[PDB]
Amino acid sequence: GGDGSIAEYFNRPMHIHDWQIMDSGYYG
Repeated sequence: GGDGSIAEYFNRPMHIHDWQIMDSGYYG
């Protein structure tokens, strides 16, 4: 993800590139 309210990591490991950017990484 990048823009939304549900974090992409919610049921996933930190495979996302956003994993150090808490300003980012969501979906809806």
